[PDB]
Amino acid sequence: KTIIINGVQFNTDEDTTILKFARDNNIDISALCFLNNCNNDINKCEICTVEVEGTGLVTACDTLIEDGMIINTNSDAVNEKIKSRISQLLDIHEFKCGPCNRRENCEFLKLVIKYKARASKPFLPKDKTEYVDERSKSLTVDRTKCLLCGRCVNACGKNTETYAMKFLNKNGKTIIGAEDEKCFDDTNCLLCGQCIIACPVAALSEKSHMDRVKNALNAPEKHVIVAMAPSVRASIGELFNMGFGVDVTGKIYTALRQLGFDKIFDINFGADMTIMEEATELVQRIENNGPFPMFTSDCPGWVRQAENYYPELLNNLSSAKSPQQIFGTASKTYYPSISGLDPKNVFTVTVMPCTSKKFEADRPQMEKDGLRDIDAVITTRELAKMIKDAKIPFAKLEDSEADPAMGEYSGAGAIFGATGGVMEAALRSAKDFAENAELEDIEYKQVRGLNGIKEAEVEINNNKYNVAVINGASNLFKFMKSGMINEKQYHFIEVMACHGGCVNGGGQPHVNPKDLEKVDIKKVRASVLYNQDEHLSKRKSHENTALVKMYQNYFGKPGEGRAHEILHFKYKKSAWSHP
Ligand code: 402
Ligand code: SF4
Ligand code: SF4
Ligand code: SF4
Ligand code: SF4
Ligand code: FES
Ligand SMILES: [Mg+2]
Ligand SMILES: [Mg+2]
Repeated sequence: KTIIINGVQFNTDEDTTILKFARDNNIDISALCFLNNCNNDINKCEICTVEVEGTGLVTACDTLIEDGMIINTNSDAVNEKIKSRISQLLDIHEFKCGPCNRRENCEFLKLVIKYKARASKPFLPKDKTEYVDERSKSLTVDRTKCLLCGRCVNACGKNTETYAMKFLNKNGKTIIGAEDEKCFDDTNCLLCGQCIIACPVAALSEKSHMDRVKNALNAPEKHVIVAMAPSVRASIGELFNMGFGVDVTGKIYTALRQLGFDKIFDINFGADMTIMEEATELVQRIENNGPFPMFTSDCPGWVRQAENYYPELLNNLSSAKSPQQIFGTASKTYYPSISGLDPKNVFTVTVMPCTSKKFEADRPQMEKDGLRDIDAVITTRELAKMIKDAKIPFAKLEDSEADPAMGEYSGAGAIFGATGGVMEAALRSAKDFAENAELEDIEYKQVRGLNGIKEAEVEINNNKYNVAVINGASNLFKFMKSGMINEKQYHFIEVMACHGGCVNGGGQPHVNPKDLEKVDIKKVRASVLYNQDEHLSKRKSHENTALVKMYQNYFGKPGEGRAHEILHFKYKKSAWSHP
């Protein structure tokens, strides 16, 4: 097939779209609603408009190339069509970039600038109350910014297959939202925030916890603890023009101190706690010959998936709390016992690449004696803004260290952020626990990587066991519906709602679509974590010295006693009822 684009002749064999073909040959074509290899098929944005001689204006993003095509991507007719579309989008868009949360990295703004489009009449609604939905504990919607591009709808379908994000007909007009315009929390929604990640504007955002955090630091009698997730140190640098795959761990500790936090800890410590409890439980089940399989319980998106679609699996979940909640429980119990602080005055803040983490934190029973495990959860994005609002020169900061007591971590805890991380981490301890040995070879590369469903046979104390890593919520549905769960007897299964693991969470920095093709964001972010694991001296959660002292002096033996009493959490299926 022979193609000519802007006068340049091409003789290729590729079967693909005009748009794909163009980008592969450094030919510029704008796009808006095209993402994840799909566009808005019932309301095409037409930003990708090109002209095919002998046919007219077409959409490049979903039109295949064809021998004999003469294509003009930059004619006046093309640009005025594109300009017209952007102008009409402006007609329903509160174009006030000043206090906007996507103002530094908005796709729509870049399009408005590129084509110099203006609205026929600006959209300045008086009362945004009717446009804003902040009911949810994890997500919020601002429909003054919504372009109706359907990227959230498509991403939810592709990433989770729940189709929790829908087009709705509100009073005769089209919006996006949850089923019957309910609060997402009350629907089958996983609160994974993959919809936010797909959004080209500030229409979708996390539920802000920043006021919680600010009030706590300004409150005289509050002792504010902060602890970031594995993934944060591997990605927050992106929002400070530092590039991708940059370890900024030390800079973060410094930034957090300058922000005024009273204690600097780390969720990787909690991750090591989770392994202590979860490896112990697995070994218990190995020698009780069940119940099998045990599922991980550290992903609140997956927890909600189970609660909403597979409640019969709830009893198979590990009782161990997530690194966030298990750290939190210790922060109100253990940490006062070694600091002299009144438990009531402790305010525990986590930094997460996750929106679902907010819902997990505000679960009614995630507390004891009136004290929440976790009082506030801010996303990676929220922390970035916080650092910028404080005008802290992040890229120029010098490295500091976390406070040891609940800040030290092993290599096992560090790789939690990647898909298969919990699996590898857990196996390192469980094998040592069951074999009563200090084992040399601890790398389980078979459970790593971006394959959606990953399996492996492991041999623990002279017995072969089957494990599986489920990489993404859509892949959970696949694994269960396809009957893969019954093809063999699995013993330990990891499930992460976000493909790639937490490094690809809904609270992570947005990445521009062109950069997404440019850089494998899931593997590059996770590489930071694995590199830490490789160069840490302690690579097993039970070799965490600060953790070992904690169990020795306070909790005792994991899996039983006081440790099982307050560090665990069990999910309950609803009893049978009609109707
Ligand atoms: N809690 C917890 Fe986890 C840990 O440690 C984070 O903390 Fe994750 C990350 N990064 C997130 O958010 S959650 C599911 N387990 C994998 S990693
Ligand atoms: S969504 Fe983008 S274009 Fe709209 S106000 Fe925010 S930054 Fe500006
Ligand atoms: S939070 Fe996740 S499950 Fe809910 S609508 Fe968004 S993408 Fe779908
Ligand atoms: S919420 Fe964002 S991604 Fe979804 S339709 Fe509106 S602008 Fe597009
Ligand atoms: S994979 Fe990580 S970021 Fe995504 S929903 Fe689960 S815990 Fe949250
Ligand atoms: S990007 Fe092609 S129609 Fe939207
Ligand atoms: Mg399509
Ligand atoms: Mg304070």
